[PDB]
Amino acid sequence: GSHMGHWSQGLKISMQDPKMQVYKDEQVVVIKDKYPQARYHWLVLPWTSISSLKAVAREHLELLKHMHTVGEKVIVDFAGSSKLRFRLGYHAIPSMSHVHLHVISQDFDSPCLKNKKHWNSFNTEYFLESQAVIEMVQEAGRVTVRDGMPELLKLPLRCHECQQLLPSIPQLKEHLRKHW
DNA sequence: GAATCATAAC
Ligand SMILES: Nc1ncnc2c1ncn2[C@@H]1O[C@H](COP(=O)(O)O)[C@@H](O)[C@H]1O
Ligand SMILES: [K+]
Ligand code: NA
Ligand SMILES: [Zn+2]
Repeated sequence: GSHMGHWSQGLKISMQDPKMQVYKDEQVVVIKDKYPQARYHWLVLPWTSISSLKAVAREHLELLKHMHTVGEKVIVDFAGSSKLRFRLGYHAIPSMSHVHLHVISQDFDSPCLKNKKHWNSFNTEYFLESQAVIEMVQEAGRVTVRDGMPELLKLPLRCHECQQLLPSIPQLKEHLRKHW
């Protein structure tokens, strides 16, 4: 198949779709995550094309901080009255091209959370905190990630609120109800 | 049987 039409390039299309955009400025766009992993799940993307955190340098430091600020503004404007906790961050090994910041509520109440990979990609070191990535670019000048990230996606399910271990996705979903 | 697992998508 074509490069432009490959599944991995899908964010490049969505980020230009008015129906998916929730905020735009001179630097970034915010879209709804197409397969959200919680009640509120947005992606913040710069207009400028940066393939992934591997291509990030200090020239992009203001941009990463702006993406974070914009993420926090979307939370306030769209979910401020909700009592929800949010995290902002990056997958250590993304699947989709074009750097994108995840802005995600911590209920994890969603039909798109279907497997252990989904869970662990938001609930282990595989989810790099936005602030951590920002600080690493500032102090080290580039983003590095340790070996062994794929193995994290296979860890036993553990609740992010109370650390209880759960034997299955259905049982995890039932358990998470208690933390609403 | 329900759920998970790895694999496959030409
Ligand atoms: N066309 C699309 N528009 C918006 N979000 C998408 C699209 N395709 C995939 N996604 C989401 O993009 C994220 C890609 O994951 P990752 O590359 O691991 O950061 C996931 O949260 C997907 O649900
Ligand atoms: K199995
Ligand atoms: Na992947
Ligand atoms: Zn719990």
